[PDB]
Amino acid sequence: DHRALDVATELAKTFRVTVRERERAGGTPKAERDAIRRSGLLTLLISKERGGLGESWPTVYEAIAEIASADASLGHLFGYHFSNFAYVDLFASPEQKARWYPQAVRERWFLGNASSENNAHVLWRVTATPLPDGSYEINGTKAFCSGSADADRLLVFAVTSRDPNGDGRIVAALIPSDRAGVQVNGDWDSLGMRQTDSGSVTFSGVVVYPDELLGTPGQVTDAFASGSKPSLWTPITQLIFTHLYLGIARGALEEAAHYSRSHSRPFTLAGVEKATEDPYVLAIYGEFAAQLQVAEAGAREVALRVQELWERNHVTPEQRGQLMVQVASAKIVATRLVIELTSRLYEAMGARAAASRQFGFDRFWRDARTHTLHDPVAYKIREVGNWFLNHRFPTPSFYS
Amino acid sequence: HRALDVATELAKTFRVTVRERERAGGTPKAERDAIRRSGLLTLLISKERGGLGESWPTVYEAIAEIASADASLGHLFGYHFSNFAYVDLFASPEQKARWYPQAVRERWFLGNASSENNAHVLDWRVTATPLPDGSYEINGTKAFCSGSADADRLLVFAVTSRDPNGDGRIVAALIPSDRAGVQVNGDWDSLGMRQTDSGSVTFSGVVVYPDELLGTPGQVTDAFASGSKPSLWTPITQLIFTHLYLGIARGALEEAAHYSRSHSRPFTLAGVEKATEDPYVLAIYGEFAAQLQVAEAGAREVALRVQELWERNHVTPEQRGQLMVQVASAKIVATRLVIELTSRLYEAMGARAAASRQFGFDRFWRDARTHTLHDPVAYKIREVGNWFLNHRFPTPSFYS
Amino acid sequence: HRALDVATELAKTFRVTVRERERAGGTPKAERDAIRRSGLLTLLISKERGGLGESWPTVYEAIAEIASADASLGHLFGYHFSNFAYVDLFASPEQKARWYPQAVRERWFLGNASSEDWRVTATPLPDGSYEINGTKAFCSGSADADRLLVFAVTSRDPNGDGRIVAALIPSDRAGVQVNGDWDSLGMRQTDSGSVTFSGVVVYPDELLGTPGQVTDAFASGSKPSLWTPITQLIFTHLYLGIARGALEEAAHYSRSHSRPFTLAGVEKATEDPYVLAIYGEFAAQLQVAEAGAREVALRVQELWERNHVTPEQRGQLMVQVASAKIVATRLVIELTSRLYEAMGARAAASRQFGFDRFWRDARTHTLHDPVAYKIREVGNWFLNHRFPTPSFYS
Amino acid sequence: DHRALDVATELAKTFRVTVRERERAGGTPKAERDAIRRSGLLTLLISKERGGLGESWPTVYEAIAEIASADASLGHLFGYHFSNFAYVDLFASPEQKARWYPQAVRERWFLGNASSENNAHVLDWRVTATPLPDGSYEINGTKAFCSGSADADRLLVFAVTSRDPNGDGRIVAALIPSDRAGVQVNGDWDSLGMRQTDSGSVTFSGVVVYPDELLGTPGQVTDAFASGSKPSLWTPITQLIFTHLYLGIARGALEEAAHYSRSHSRPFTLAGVEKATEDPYVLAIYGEFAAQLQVAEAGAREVALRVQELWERNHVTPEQRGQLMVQVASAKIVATRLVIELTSRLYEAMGARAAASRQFGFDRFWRDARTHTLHDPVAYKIREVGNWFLNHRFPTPSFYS
Ligand SMILES: Cc1cc2nc3c(=O)[nH]c(=O)nc-3n(C[C@H](O)[C@H](O)[C@H](O)COP(=O)(O)O)c2cc1C
Ligand SMILES: Cc1cc2nc3c(=O)[nH]c(=O)nc-3n(C[C@H](O)[C@H](O)[C@H](O)COP(=O)(O)O)c2cc1C
Ligand SMILES: Cc1cc2nc3c(=O)[nH]c(=O)nc-3n(C[C@H](O)[C@H](O)[C@H](O)COP(=O)(O)O)c2cc1C
Ligand SMILES: Cc1cc2nc3c(=O)[nH]c(=O)nc-3n(C[C@H](O)[C@H](O)[C@H](O)COP(=O)(O)O)c2cc1C
Ligand SMILES: c1ccc2[nH]ccc2c1
Ligand SMILES: c1ccc2[nH]ccc2c1
Repeated sequence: DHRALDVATELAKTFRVTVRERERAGGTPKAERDAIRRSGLLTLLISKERGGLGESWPTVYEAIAEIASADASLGHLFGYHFSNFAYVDLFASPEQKARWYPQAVRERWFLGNASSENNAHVLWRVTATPLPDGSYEINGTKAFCSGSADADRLLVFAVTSRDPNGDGRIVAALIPSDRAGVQVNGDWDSLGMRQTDSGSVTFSGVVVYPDELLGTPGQVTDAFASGSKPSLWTPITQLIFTHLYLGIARGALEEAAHYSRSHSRPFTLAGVEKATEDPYVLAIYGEFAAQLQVAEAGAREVALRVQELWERNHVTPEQRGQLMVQVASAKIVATRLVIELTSRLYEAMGARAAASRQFGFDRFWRDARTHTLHDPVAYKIREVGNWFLNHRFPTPSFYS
Repeated sequence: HRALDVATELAKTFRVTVRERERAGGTPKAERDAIRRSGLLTLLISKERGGLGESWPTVYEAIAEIASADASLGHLFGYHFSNFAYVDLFASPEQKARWYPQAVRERWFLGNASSENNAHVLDWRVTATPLPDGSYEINGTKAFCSGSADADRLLVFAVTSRDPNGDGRIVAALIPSDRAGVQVNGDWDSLGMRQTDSGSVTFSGVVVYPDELLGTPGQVTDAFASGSKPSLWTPITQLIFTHLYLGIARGALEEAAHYSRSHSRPFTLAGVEKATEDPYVLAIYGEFAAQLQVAEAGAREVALRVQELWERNHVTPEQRGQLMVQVASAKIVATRLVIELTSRLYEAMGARAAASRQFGFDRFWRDARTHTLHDPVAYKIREVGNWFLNHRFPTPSFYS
Repeated sequence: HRALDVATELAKTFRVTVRERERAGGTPKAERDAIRRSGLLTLLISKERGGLGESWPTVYEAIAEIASADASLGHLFGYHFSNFAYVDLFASPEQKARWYPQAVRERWFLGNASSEDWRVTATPLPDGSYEINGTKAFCSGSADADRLLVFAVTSRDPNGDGRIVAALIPSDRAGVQVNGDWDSLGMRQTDSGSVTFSGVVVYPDELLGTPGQVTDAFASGSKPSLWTPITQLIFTHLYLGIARGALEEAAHYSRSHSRPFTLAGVEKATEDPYVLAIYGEFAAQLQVAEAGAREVALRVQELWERNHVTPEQRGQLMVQVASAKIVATRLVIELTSRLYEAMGARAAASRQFGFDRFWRDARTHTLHDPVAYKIREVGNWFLNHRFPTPSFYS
Repeated sequence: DHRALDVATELAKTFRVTVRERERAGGTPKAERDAIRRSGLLTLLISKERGGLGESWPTVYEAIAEIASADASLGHLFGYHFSNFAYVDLFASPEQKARWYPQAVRERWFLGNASSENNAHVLDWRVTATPLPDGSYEINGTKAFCSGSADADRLLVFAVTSRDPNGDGRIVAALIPSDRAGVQVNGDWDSLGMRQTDSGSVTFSGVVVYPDELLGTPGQVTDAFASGSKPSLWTPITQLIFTHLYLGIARGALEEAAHYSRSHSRPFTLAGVEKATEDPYVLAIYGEFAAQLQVAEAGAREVALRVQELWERNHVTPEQRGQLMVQVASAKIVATRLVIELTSRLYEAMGARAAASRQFGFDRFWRDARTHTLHDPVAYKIREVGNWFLNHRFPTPSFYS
């Protein structure tokens, strides 16, 4: 059954037509987000009984990469939707799934999030203060709120305060984006990933109801520290990022090759008759396509392990740690590959590819160079080294 | 996992003695006999013919496992399966019905006499002269005859000469290594792969009987030029090499880390208290370990595709060509990785890992540096680039 | 050291405004006039003819300093000296006695209309003038140019078609149309669009040598073939200058804006071991590349002053220049992209930081001619003792 | 004239003829050390008065690189002689120089050293200097990595004071005869590469060191380095010696590969190549590496000239010394990466028979480079350059920075 991927391929073909002009303007890709809504693919992981497509993580990852190859901002928004959905699905009650998932199919929910902040260090000042009847009031500003614009629901994270049952506990809630007191600020103006709407969101006395809470306050800390099933969220999400990088890489390589076939001039001073026969043009394409073939094959194999563990009732700390090691290794390789490829392929195309800004090939490097900084690859490398040398699995967190 | 556990236990024994054995060079007779007794030489022979009925994924994992311990034994074992692949793809069912039970019962370890030391690799001078009964007489000298010592049979290639039906056609045969006129010269003295017995073999009036011939004269050339199933021999064999390189990489990385945990000193000049906590030491293991995880995951996917096509009655040129591209890609990546890693890991261990020659860690680089030159990775890179850029599959041959 | 101080002060003023100017593209007229007022366009004109009587080492260092502040102004400045070098190597002493004092008095900033089977023809007229027709591409510095160095191929010529002629002409000569069609990834203010020649008359006292003389000089490896190594080392210094500017600009950001990765236990970004390793690797390569380029620049000056140059001397210089360009190309391309990893996501999240200018400028200009063939040329020399075949690119 | 460099070039020619067979055996290259003695080059930095050659550091560095290109062990022994000489010259008294330097010319001294130890880390020194009467010291303990300790006319030796009323833990250095009673050169050097540098252990049992053999007072070196006084030049001088070893090895390896490619490599006729020397990828490998080598070598010449300029100054500021160390460290980083990559990757330009035939011996270049580049970790040289560039902090002077 290749139907969902055919749908994703068609969406990607449509986005390529206009990505050049859209990403320059920046702002919100409303018409494209609506196309994704009409496609149904946002419901890939909702069971058919709940109205969804009942598909699997390997299908999701393939779709992410295909869309990302055409438009990295739409690939990112799509992918982050599934990170948000993964978190919801790992913590939602049976009651929450029974009503939210049919509603997500019917209202075509495209999820956004508000998690990170811009404080002195990456570790939170957005507060959740208890109310009567079990409610909480959210106050503060979040940064890098990907897909916060035109989101139907926001996955929001806060830390308890003035809480008789414990301060500093992490609350997560799934709330309407138009809930009173929620202000999406629209201040995203980035080198690349220009249509991800990853600006700031301000919360002024925003009410969260108990039926919107994803677990009890602090449950995510307990689930991660114990390697409970929700600790799969991080390898899942980091593998989503990996697939954005491989998709950008593939898109840049294909776009460059089409330029070389149709536009490059041979370096006829050295007796080359066509650029596509030049030994150094061929070596550049061979070196990068070969690394891409291995990385994609490896990413498929890790995607299948995500699915296998996703279906288990219990995942051991060793199973989760090994997956996280495999995922981090994939992200490392994909980061280096995409950053190098999107810059060096100009050398296979020639000066005219840069002399006309409107050709727009630099979008691939700008998108990859922006996103690959999401968290430092130097510390993903350290985690894999600490694992290999010292037999220490990474400590489960939002980042590892 | 039975077969793989046997391979692991063999490797563990080989590790104890490889340092002393490979200095001397020469034939690792005791270790070859232990491989004979293991049964693993029969991995791909069907259970009906007395073999293990196993698959290429298992063979590839066993090759890498043995090579991680002793690269020469891994090579001999791996090349045995390249020789077996050729016999299987070209021999008649009647031949295999006789040979394969005999190979089980007599514990056959196959060697080959194929390449030559002439002006270029596309220039064979070992000749097959047709005799009236359908026999041939082989004359000339072969080079790089891996596993030619202590071999139960040699896979021999020659070109027809004095042939009224056409000179220059390639014939292949499977013959006893002690047949009259066969002289294994024992002149292998190399930088690495020191116990592969890849010396020269001289044929003086060597008779080949019709029931020892593999196909008809020039049939292998016809199969290559057609991209038909017997041309799978090359991607199969090139993926064997790939697994040697991944196995050496993994062995070198594990041996380095044992030294780093046990013997490396902290660089207290800079405030480090434990070498295993040094950030640059950790970054070296992390970078190489990550690349190895991705390469090993991708290699497993290509190994499954080898098994799929291996089981088909007919293979198209597009199936074979796509597989060869995937193999070539894995070989490029594995080559770069093992060459870099076996040299750079010294930087994670310190000067005394090199100042004490008897630690012997340079064996990994010597073995990898020798074997990776088998055929030029620059032209594997070209082949992948010519495919990606120009949609041309590699021209099938003994190398591509 | 005065010339270099003047260049340093020019560069300081250029850094204030480059971020806003380069976005707009077009012609940096005010900055070109500041260069005119500095006197530095006359660095290589002898004091006898009213210039500064300075050396190629000073010129190269000045180019790299200006480039580190504004790569387009560094390129325009550098190319001026490529154009000047061509004039000096092919002009008659009588031509120089007129042109160079005029260049000083009128503060000439030279431009180029050479690159484009040449579509720009020179048809001989009976007096020895030539009529030029066609459109040139990549005419760097073609706007606001006091003179253009122009190349064309003879056509309808009893004395031989396909011979290269070169001339130095006014940019407002009748029939010259500078098109302003330059909208590029980087080098955005170099005015490297096209120039259209419609029946443009070039007079005999404007011609540089005789038709085909530049080809014969290349084939001879004689002194005028120095033009290529000279110009390729100009490019090298553009790349070194961009490298240095990017590194210093990144470091400023790291000191002022980078957050530490507290989840690793890091207290300060400037103490992060991996941040420090990025700056160390790139700063170390940059030091060596800069030191090596100073030595090649001294050799340019040595041969520049000779009456005669052998093909061996020229070929050895070209190999040294090619080597420096190769190292400088790899360095600037890798550095301008990887330094983001030392600064953090917010350096890319805020487009207005504008750090991507360094990569865009370097990524654009390094494509001028393919570094893969500079590598082949050095390898063919080392392995086969064959010098590069002289051309406009080697 | 180029007389001294001509002498070095002729020495290196002769060493090349026999290095392949000599380094296999390891042990002491006595005959070659004697040829260096007869050459007079060990006196390069002794004034023409005192009988030396009155030459400069740039000449020294060029000779080191030239000899190293032919025989890395002899290049190392030669370069380390000048590191030892530099330390002596920076700390010796005027009467010590008046006696030692003519004696070094007369007796053709080839210096070695016994400095490092094999304890828990490189700061953990346990070879002790215990006071004797009349200002002498007794040395006890074992040193490791004692380069040139065999066949040495004098050993430069380092110890830490113990049971010393004038203060314990102070570093003393002395220049002593290698056959003084109680010095035992152990002959246990058996290395991957640098196999003829005699960098094994030396054991000191009751060895007497006299006051006129002490190089400054105990602890003077700590003050001179910490303060950036003139002796703090010893480290950039010596690290630049290491840099020229790597560039010498790189050049010798590149030239040996090119000889093999021209005469033994086969064309990959499968792809239509008729001559390996016209193969586009063979040419790219030689071009990449020759290009980086030219730039590294040109750069090294500039830094060598700066060494000479500061060597001649009466006082060097911390900023001048720190700039020099950063330039030296930069040169060493680039040269380290270059030699390690080149000596491995050039096999790809040569072909499989270059590895298949052990006796070709090309792996010597990698073995020598891979061994010596580990002397001190390049990762911390990189960190030191980065700390300077980002934080404007010069390296803290030490025996390594
Ligand atoms: C080939 C070689 C020669 C050396 N020669 C000396 C020497 O002459 N004097 C000295 O103090 N250290 C010498 N060293 C050692 C370094 O100063 C340092 O002690 C050593 O490289 C650190 O070892 P480790 O990284 O295993 O901990 C030498 C090291 C090598 C590899
Ligand atoms: C920024 C830039 C400036 C250039 N300036 C000049 C110039 O002033 N004069 C000239 O003859 N060529 C100039 N070129 C010409 C390059 O040689 C040419 O664009 C390149 O070789 C074409 O590569 P392609 O045909 O594969 O696209 C310039 C190129 C670039 C990228
Ligand atoms: C393109 C982009 C999208 C991001 N999206 C999210 C997001 O959806 N949710 C989130 O919590 N953080 C998001 N982040 C934040 C990063 O995880 C992290 O906060 C940031 O890289 C820190 O910046 P620094 O390295 O300068 O300190 C995003 C970052 C980037 C660059
Ligand atoms: C360690 C090693 C083992 C080899 N074993 C075989 C072999 O068993 N059969 C064969 O036909 N060629 C073998 N080869 C040789 C390659 O097929 C090929 O002939 C090689 O490229 C030598 O050529 P070169 O020196 O020109 O690069 C081997 C090569 C090496 C380095
Ligand atoms: C190259 C050519 C022919 C061969 N037969 C077995 C191996 C092998 C390698
Ligand atoms: C550390 C201490 C003293 C030394 N003398 C020569 C090298 C060296 C290293």
